[PDB]
Amino acid sequence: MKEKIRKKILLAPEEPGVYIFKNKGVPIFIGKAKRLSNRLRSYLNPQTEKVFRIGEEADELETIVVMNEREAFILEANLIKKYRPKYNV
Ligand SMILES: [Mn+2]
Ligand SMILES: [Mn+2]
Ligand SMILES: [Mn+2]
Repeated sequence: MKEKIRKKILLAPEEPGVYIFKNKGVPIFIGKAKRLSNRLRSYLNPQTEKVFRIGEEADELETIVVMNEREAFILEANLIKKYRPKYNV
């Protein structure tokens, strides 16, 4: 994983949000979190091959802090629909 992505993961707040792993400007995986800190840190110790791939292929990680879990829900759904990232099913 790129050092800047690791750094961004470790600095992420304990707040609800949506995250977007990207490569060459293109979203490759979108997810949401009740706590960005907790969810993103899971990427450092991959429990699945897919999680490994996402963190290795990404050259950028964007995070969007949101008001609450209801917002995370709809923002995530909307962004997935818009971008249809590689790793989202
Ligand atoms: Mn999701
Ligand atoms: Mn960007
Ligand atoms: Mn709420």
